[PDB]
Amino acid sequence: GSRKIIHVDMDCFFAAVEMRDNPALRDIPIAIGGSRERRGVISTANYPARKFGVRSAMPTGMALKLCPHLTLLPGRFDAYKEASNHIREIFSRYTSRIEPLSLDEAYLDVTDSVHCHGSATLIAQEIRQTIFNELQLTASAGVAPVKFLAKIASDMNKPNGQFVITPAEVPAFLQTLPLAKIPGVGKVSAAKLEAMGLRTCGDVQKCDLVMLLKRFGKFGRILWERSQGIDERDVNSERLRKSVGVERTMAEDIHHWSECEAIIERLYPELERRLAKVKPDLLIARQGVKLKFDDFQQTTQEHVWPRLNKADLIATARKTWDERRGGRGVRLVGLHVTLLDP
DNA sequence: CTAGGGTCCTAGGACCC
DNA sequence: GGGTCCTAGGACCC
Ligand SMILES: Cc1cn([C@H]2C[C@H](O)[C@@H](COP(=O)(O)OP(=O)(O)NP(=O)(O)O)O2)c(=O)[nH]c1=O
Ligand SMILES: [Mg+2]
Ligand SMILES: [Mg+2]
Repeated sequence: GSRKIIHVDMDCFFAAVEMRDNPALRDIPIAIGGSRERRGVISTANYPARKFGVRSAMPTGMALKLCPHLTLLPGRFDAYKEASNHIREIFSRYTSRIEPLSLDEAYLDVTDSVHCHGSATLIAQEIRQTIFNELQLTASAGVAPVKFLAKIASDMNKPNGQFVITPAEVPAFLQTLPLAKIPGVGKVSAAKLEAMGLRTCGDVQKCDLVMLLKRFGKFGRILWERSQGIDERDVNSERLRKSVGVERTMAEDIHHWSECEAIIERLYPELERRLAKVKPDLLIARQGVKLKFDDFQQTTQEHVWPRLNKADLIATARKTWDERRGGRGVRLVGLHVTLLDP
């Protein structure tokens, strides 16, 4: 009853696209990210930049201190999206069981594929090659009997590599695996687990399910399952986007509502333009706003509303501004929309 | 010195029976 | 007394 799941993952996806499109960035540390003055962070970076410690989600200010010759690129999301469409169409040549997770990665369920004599190892390789031959970018891949093990495996031979985990290899692979490597166990959860003596899946295997359920809820059940290789989630392939949001972080904290409203006026056309791509009639389920203050607390207020409407967003923003801001500076304003169900 | 695009889970009160 | 919706917040992913 064992299935074959491939996880494909582009190498330094945005950076790799920028070097293809301008070879001059090939051997210099580059990074896609807002400038220091724009208070931005690194989206991604190439390997000459991560040699210096540059990571995704790092404040640009901290990147430039580690890597003073970093080259900041603004990013060209149409170029990234075109490559994403291309790779996904490459996936289609092999199976329709494709669940994309972002521009640059997808799960594939190749169980009932008889490409490459049903070898998932050689299907994964034949996709990386091909991506290489047709897009001049590289991908890493992971092959395992379940989703999360396949995702972990795609980082172990990154860049331009892959890694296979057979069911017979699963128990030994699990035994020393830090919990934080499990997709969905982040920093906060890992630090709680660590603080009661749980670091690896082998640790959680010595744990009672009931206790984990009491301490963590459904997350505790997830944690006990994954700790044993149990991950029965199917590769979906028909997930649909449920929301679209637009938010902006100013270079300077705003302190006056005239500043906020002017920002909303620039945000709204963008949100409308993007909603129309997926809902021409702008018919929606809910709309709302987001403010992030200078103490980094953030708040949203949204409500049932039937159609993208600028004035109600301005209205509810003004309300949020007055009712919850306490004279703090505001670093970010965002608009939001929850899409209708079908 | 802390982005912007998202997803999913939780939790109290409203509302319903 | 038990479901289901509404909203806010937050952990987490890319
Ligand atoms: C994690 C992350 C990613 N991104 C963008 C930029 C990345 O190029 C793209 C793919 O995300 P990955 O996690 O796959 O990292 P990567 O750049 O492709 N490097 P890697 O996959 O080789 O580790 O998605 C961001 O903008 N912010 C992020 O935090
Ligand atoms: Mg990647
Ligand atoms: Mg990825």
